[PDB]
Amino acid sequence: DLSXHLLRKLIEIEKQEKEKQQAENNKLLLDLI
Repeated sequence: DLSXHLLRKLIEIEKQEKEKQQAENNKLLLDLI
């Protein structure tokens, strides 16, 4: 509305591509963390 668009194109793709791999490849970091 007045901020999202300032970072709407950035995400999407990044998300589309990412996410899937993420989560299942994050719990590993949560370990050490």
